[PDB]
Amino acid sequence: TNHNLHITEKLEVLAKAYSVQGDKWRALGYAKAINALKSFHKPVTSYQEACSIPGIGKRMAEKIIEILESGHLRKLDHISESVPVLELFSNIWGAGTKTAQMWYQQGFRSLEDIRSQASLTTQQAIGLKHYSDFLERMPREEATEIEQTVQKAAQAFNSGLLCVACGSYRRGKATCGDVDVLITHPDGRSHRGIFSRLLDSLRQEGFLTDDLVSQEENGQQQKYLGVCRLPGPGRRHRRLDIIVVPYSEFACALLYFTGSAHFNRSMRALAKTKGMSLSEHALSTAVVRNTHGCKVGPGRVLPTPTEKDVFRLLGLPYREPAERDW
Repeated sequence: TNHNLHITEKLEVLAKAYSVQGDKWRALGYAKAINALKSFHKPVTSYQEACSIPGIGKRMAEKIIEILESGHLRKLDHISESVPVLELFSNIWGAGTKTAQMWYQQGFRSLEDIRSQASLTTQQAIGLKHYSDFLERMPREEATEIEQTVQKAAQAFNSGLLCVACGSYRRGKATCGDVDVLITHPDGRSHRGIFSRLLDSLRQEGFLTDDLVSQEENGQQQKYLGVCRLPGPGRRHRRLDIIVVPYSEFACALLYFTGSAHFNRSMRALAKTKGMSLSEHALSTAVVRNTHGCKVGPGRVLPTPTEKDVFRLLGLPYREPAERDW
């Protein structure tokens, strides 16, 4: 008998819907995930437990949780009618499963309905423009070419400027959903002002299309969200993120942006038990509290020059990005 009826029931609908859409590969991944779930003694309610199954990989575990976390209301319609549409809207950039139900709830079933009859975020409007391109994964070597382009344009301004690609790429995975490029300079002074100049040069050359998304400010860190396309025929749009950080925050920014999501989550948990807190900016000691829990002193920031220094302070043996997949 089947224990995980709450997951497979909605996975069967997703698998069927994807085969119809032509994505035969994903439909296979779901079918193999469905089989692994049925052949399990207990119901899965966690990410790690879902991931700790022979048939289920990392990307699949995230989808199960997303499905599991979505849940309710779930009042609307039926899974056969609702789930394929909810998945359809969810894959749009800048859209969540809750946002999807909102549109779905209003009475929207297709992207054209969203294109016209729905209020669009500036980020969401870009999503529809490059929907098919954003929906697919990119080869590793294409991401390698994206890292190189950003690097060459950035190194034009400053010779000592350093660009390192992160995310799925740095972990050595074969395919990447998006590309996150981290930029810094050894002295820690040069990196400033480069962020604005670099985007312009790339935008001028045609590498960046649909340029803007809020450019965000996180203290010293400067992040650009945008889409990019390589020169040449047969090229499709891809998401790019360019982050410029100082050299002091570089070690912790590297660790955070490299991933994985569950890895970082475990690192924060590990840091918390040792009286430290790991942010993307720096590794600092936890906020000092008395016995009763009253905050009596602020935590101080620890010097982490290299990525290895973070591991040593946490008393954890070094793990290379390939072993950070989790």
